[PDB]
Amino acid sequence: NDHLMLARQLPLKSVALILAGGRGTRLKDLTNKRAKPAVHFGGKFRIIDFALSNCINSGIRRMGVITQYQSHTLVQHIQRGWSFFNEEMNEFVDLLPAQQRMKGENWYRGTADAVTQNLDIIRRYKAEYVVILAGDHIYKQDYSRMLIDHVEKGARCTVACMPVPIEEASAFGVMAVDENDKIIEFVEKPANPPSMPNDPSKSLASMGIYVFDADYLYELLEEDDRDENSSHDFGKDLIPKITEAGLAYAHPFPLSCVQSDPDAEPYWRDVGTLEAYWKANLDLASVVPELDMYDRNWPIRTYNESLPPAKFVQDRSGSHGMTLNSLVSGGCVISGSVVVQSVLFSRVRVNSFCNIDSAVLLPEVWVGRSCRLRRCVIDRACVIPEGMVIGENAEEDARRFYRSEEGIVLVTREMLRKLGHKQER
Amino acid sequence: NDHLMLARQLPLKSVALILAGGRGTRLKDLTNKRAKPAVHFGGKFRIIDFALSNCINSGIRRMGVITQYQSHTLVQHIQRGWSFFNEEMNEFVDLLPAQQRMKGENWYRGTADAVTQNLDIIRRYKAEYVVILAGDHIYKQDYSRMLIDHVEKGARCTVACMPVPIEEASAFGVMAVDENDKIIEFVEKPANPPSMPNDPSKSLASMGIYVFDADYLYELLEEDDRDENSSHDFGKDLIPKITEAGLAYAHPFPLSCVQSDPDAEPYWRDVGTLEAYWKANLDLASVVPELDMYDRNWPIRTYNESLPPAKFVQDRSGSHGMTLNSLVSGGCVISGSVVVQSVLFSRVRVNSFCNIDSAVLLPEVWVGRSCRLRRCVIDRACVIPEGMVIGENAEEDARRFYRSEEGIVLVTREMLRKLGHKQER
Amino acid sequence: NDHLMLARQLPLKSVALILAGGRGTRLKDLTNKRAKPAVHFGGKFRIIDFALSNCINSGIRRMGVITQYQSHTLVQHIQRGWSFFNEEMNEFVDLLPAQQRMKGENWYRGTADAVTQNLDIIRRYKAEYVVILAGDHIYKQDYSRMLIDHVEKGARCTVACMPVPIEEASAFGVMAVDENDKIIEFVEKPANPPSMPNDPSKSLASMGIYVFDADYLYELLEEDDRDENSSHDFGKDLIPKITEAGLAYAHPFPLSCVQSDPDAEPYWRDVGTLEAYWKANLDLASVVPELDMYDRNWPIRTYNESLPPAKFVQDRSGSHGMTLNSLVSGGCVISGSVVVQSVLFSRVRVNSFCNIDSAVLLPEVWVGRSCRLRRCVIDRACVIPEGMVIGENAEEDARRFYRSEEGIVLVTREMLRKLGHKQER
Amino acid sequence: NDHLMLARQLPLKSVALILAGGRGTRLKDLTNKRAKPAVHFGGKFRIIDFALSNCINSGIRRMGVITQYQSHTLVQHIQRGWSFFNEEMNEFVDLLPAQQRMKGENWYRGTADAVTQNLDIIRRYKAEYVVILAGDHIYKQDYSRMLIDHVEKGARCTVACMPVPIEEASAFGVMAVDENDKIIEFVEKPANPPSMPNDPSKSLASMGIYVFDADYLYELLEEDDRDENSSHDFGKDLIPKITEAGLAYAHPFPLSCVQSDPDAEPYWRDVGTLEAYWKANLDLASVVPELDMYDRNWPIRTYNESLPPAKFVQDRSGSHGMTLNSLVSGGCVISGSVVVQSVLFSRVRVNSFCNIDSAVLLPEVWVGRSCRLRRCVIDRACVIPEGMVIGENAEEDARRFYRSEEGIVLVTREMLRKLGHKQER
Ligand SMILES: Nc1ncnc2c1ncn2[C@@H]1O[C@H](COP(=O)(O)O)[C@@H](O)[C@H]1O
Ligand SMILES: Nc1ncnc2c1ncn2[C@@H]1O[C@H](COP(=O)(O)O)[C@@H](O)[C@H]1O
Ligand SMILES: Nc1ncnc2c1ncn2[C@@H]1O[C@H](COP(=O)(O)O)[C@@H](O)[C@H]1O
Ligand SMILES: Nc1ncnc2c1ncn2[C@@H]1O[C@H](COP(=O)(O)O)[C@@H](O)[C@H]1O
Repeated sequence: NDHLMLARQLPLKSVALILAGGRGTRLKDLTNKRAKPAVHFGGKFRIIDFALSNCINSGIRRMGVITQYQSHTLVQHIQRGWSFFNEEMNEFVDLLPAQQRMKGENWYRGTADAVTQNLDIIRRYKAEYVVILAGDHIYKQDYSRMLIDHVEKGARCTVACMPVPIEEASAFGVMAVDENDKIIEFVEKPANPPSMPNDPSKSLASMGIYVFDADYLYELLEEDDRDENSSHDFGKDLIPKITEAGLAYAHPFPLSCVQSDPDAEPYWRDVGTLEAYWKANLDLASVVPELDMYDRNWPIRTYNESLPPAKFVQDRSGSHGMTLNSLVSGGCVISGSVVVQSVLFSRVRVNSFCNIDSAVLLPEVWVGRSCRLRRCVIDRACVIPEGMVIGENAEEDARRFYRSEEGIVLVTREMLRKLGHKQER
Repeated sequence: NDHLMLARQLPLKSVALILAGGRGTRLKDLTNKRAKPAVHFGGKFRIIDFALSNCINSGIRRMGVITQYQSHTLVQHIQRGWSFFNEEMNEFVDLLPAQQRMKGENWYRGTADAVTQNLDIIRRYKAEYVVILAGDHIYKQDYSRMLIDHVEKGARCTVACMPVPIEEASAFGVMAVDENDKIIEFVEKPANPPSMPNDPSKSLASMGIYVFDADYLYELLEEDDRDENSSHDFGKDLIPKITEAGLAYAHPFPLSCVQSDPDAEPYWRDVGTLEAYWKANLDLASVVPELDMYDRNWPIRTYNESLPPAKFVQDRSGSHGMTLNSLVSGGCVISGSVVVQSVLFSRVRVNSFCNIDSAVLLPEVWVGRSCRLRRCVIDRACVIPEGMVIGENAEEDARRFYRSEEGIVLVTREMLRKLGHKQER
Repeated sequence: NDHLMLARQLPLKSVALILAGGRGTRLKDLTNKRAKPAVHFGGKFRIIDFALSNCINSGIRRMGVITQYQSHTLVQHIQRGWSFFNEEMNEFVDLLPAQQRMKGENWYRGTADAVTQNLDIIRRYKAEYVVILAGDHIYKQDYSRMLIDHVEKGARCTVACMPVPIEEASAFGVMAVDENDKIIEFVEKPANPPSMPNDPSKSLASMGIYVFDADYLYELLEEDDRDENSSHDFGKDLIPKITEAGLAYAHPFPLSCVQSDPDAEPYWRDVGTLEAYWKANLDLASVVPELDMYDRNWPIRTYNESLPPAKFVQDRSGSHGMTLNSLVSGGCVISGSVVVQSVLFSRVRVNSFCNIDSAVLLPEVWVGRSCRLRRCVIDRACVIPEGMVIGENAEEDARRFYRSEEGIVLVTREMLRKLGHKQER
Repeated sequence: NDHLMLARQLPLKSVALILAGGRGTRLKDLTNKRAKPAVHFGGKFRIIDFALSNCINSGIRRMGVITQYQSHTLVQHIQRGWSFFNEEMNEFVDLLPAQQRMKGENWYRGTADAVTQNLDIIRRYKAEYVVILAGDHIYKQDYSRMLIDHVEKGARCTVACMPVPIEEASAFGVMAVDENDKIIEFVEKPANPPSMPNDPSKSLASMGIYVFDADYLYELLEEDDRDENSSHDFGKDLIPKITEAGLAYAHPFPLSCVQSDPDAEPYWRDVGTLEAYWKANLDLASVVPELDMYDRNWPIRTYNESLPPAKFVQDRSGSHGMTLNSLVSGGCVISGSVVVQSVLFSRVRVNSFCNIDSAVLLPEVWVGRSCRLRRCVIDRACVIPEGMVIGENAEEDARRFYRSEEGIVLVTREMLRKLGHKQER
């Protein structure tokens, strides 16, 4: 079903649904006061700016952001950086938190029980192709090249699949395909992830990116919402049901990936645990980042906050401040200290004589005089006191703060407030 | 404490808090799928555009909209018509729905238990004067003339009071004042509303508009949040506590009312029941409205939706359509029918041979051919079928639809869908 | 050169250039204080909302509006209704008025000498396909179906051509094509428009819509800007030069026309004279308009001004107001008068006892008591006095106001101010 | 005439008029392709963001920006950073370039002949107090404390005056006042600036900030526009005329100045010559700036451009980059070089082995490998080639580029393009 203009008409006949939804329990306390899509990233972004700017640059300007857990920061972010739309041009970012009445009802029992509470609003959009996006993930995808591959194949559901190492394939949806990219066997979060054919060390995993014939989705959820043994989830209940009827195809991600270096492999990081969050940000600080953010053909839209330039000033002794492979966003004030392999977000104040190495300083952090920081994640608005040392004694950082098994430290206000340090600057 | 520039500095040192909050159980099914602040009004407004445009024109550009019950329409309305702000100029409309975690917690136990869940966010605003607005009400108030009268008197709390007939004074907060506008006796929602001195037929009632010294509010809620017998409400728990310490003054509303005819009385309608909602809209349709909306010195900001002009066309027989004291907003298409004392909102389609009298047609209503409508409220998207008659047989309109004691009919999709009529045009 | 995704990539590689430019000397005094693209139309639109909303809905979000003559209203309109863009997403509406220095230089000698003054700014956009739009015209075109037909054919320039009656073909660019849609003979504004083959009563006319290979445009203007005998115009100088090299193809407009009734003919009105301006607006007032503006698949974006609903009130005698095939936009206040086949724009006040027939009342017009209006165009802010009669005595309307040869009257403030009538309400 | 609420009503009854207007011929080639109000400043600002954010924070939300010379950048900047207004709330930034018709007329003969061409538009605003702002100047003023001092005194015109050294008082309007702040003697740009009484080394100078009774301004310009010997300027023609009638008062700037350190003197820099432009930017780079831009009670609004964080990377040799009292805005990429006392604007790329000292690098500058820069101003988009040396040989920098008498160098593309260096990266 190939036509000259089909590539431009299908995004307009389409509607995206971001399951901002729940959290990552594996992100520890990075999330205790926010949703995982609203975790900061990149010096100025949040994670949901990746699953939203790919809808825009793919022509999909009708989005539906499903928010349940700690969404105040998320909703405020959509309000301030994603509310430039005009509903008359057939474009909008509708927020669909669970509707509360009688004071204790409607709380979204599953991933697919959140698209069923809102199934009277989504019909009104009159959409033929429903993209189902997990927006707690980081990528650069073109969903107007996955929609075609969906329309050429004559598919009803189209799961974006990409291979990953079998070691981490127990956290995603492993499938198995054929010569025509038809899903034969799908199993969600196995304990023994089956390998690919010819690639024993890797498994063909679902990314959480389903494209759906809308006439099939509505008839599949209402045919699923009445099920008493269902767990109400896309992976755990529906995609096996579609697969077992043979109506589920697989769309390889390398085809519909936007990357500035065609020789490279596609970039996917779901920032699962704490360690991959830290490792994902500092990749932007290296010399050749795996993720291009100086790209003008696929830009990422965010809250363009008004901040003054990054100021570097002399310390108390009149000396210089040295920097090496670091990002200093706007608002920062670094008073003559050494910053290495670091990422400083907005409004980070760093007083004199500090040493900062492989750190990520989320916004409004105040580092006090003579602090040493190594392999850490400093949370929002943390007021680090004077002479604090972090990342040199693992036995003394595990009983103060949180310390992952790989050596990454996390600092929060509650962790610092419990040691007596006042966090009200 | 009078200074030359005090009238301009206090709104900037101020923060408004709209308790969009719960519903009006007395509005019947007008509200079953929306909050009372999001009830439509005026052809193009919602009720919360009144409690928000008075903050803007009073200089208060920092608002806090507390939303709990059926807020999807409300939040979408704030997003599309109240998201032109820039957070750098010290201005914003923050939405503060209850934060949900663990799937069944944090549901706002009272009016004053919603400003206590959010008391870690409001401290961050660093506001000295907290205006506490009930935003389910209709008025034109200047809160930079109530803030001064609060600062001149040296008050800690300042309740906007206005007299109302003793008949309807059992639904508001009746107080009693002295020569210096100090509250002596406050009682919330009495069964026998005490009268005023010298005006036995009227009672001095609270409007739900408290101005607070912020250093006193925070210390009053935390001193109240620990109370086990409290009901967590401003009227029912706190304002008596302030009153009994003698720190509560009364600010007359006629002083800080914006009205284009100084000879008139101040305009306050809380659209309590169904009958006062209908009566309040048609007041705009009369020749001399009590509420001026063609006023340019105190304009009301709303979702400026892009709609085509109001089209009037000839009916099936080539005849004319007559109109008398009516409002026809944009999008409407009236095919040669008689419309009298009516208010038609956006996108109301009225086919031929209809007769419409003292009606209010909320948006996207479709009236079919040969319909007669008298003293009714047609809800959103109601698809009235052909030959329907409403408002001529009270015994036949009470057992089909809802009919108030005063004779006002209300029509909803669920009422029409239950009689077999398909509402999917 | 056909590829799966070519239909979506070419608008993003493209840049549109609207020649808002000069005026229509044939519009008489409708234009004396504005550019022809800023002439009002449709109850709420201006003409340049047609040549701009077709770029948006065609994916072309980089526009260049070239303005020279009386552009204050035009520029203010772009500012208030076309400034929702974010320059980071590769989208903008750049205004390119002639750059003034030394107080009397740089005044745009021709249509193609306005794209040559600005040829240092347009290179910076890095565009491969330059659409050249005359934006003083009314249509609904999809320029992402003309760009392909340009890329399939391997063309360098692609002129959108559509047939018109030979009677009015002396005002457009008549061409002649072959079996492959190659322009053979082009002549601009002939005195004897050549006819089509097989259609002696019609001529194949240029619409003023050129698509250009950018590498060819820049090399064609700089190769033309040095010409001393050139008149610096697209039609009169360049398109013959391209044609005579055989690099100019013709793109039929019926292919790339957006119309809701496929059985109909394409809609093109350049509102040439006064009579076609009046006739073009009232077409929207008829029962079946030739131009669909209740279309949601190709909406027109404009200045969504905040106006109250259209109010109809009783006259001084308590009587009704009748309407027949008319458009009443927002702000209007019609006090019980008869309005027929009319178009009332925003904020038109019509006092009692008026009779209005086949009129067009541009905004902020005040009609006084007992006025009769027939076949007229009332300009902006005209304060028609009491008892004025228009359109019943042609000999008495030609020596007061302007009256076309076909019987259309035009009323301006200067025409009314010269008869003594004060126009300062 | 003192009333409780007068401080808040007068800005709303007011209208500001920024004379963005002509250029500074003394800024040399900084301006050759832009107006002086659009000169960059501060890392991210332009100069007209100072004369506009003081209207906003002073409550004056109706501005009129008069633009004549090279306004493409200025108008584009107003469009993208000052077009968040809604005309219904009585707020706007109207652009008033001279209206062009017949191709060579209407070119604004003087400063006060630009408010007379536009005197039919300004009457429509219905403003009582017209602030007349020169917007090519840098300050932090509160015009709602100058308007009162104007209304208390019962003045007709109110000139903001502040003392400056008699050495530079030949470029401003020197006046002389009395005990009641009444102007006695005004003379514009004298050759021998008269001194103050008791301060022989300083002169009481006009800042170009006139507040006017609107009923007097309109009657003063029309009474001046007919004068054949007038030069059509506020200083040179009108203010002497008002002064000689005794209707002109003087408003001291230290009263209505917003400064975070009350012990300091008011900040006024008109960035007259090249040397004061350079000296004015680096003041922001010092440790204690004279101009506070980290102030939240009087923020400056600008084009909040979306730029990535400031990246510092290692040079070709793996080494560190050192910084000392510098501002690095967003977009910059500094590859391991030394930056001192500098100001880098957006998108400045600095390759390896550079040395940059007391420089100002306007946006999109590319510094090549092994460059030494000292006491310079690098203009927009300058592509400095490899091994260039600037600021070490004054005899070799005066015959290449422009070099002021005080030692400041200025680098432009035309200066670099004339030495053969290609500026097309
Ligand atoms: N300056 C601050 N100090 C303390 N908490 C903050 C600050 N800014 C934001 N927060 C809170 O930090 C939590 C996470 O917000 P965010 O980091 O924006 O996702 C929320 O509870 C915010 O209200
Ligand atoms: N065209 C429509 N048809 C049916 N329901 C609608 C329509 N538009 C809005 N609604 C719903 O009507 C309820 C009230 O919305 P509102 O009238 O906008 O407050 C909500 O549940 C909306 O989703
Ligand atoms: N209410 C009004 N009264 C008189 N002239 C106006 C009014 N509104 C706009 N204009 C002027 O009418 C001319 C045409 O403006 P427009 O009709 O908006 O293109 C311009 O000179 C405007 O400044
Ligand atoms: N990247 C660039 N390269 C060359 N010229 C530019 C660039 N950006 C802006 N300009 C021009 O530089 C002049 C000054 O612009 P601005 O610096 O923005 O005031 C104008 O003629 C602009 O069009």
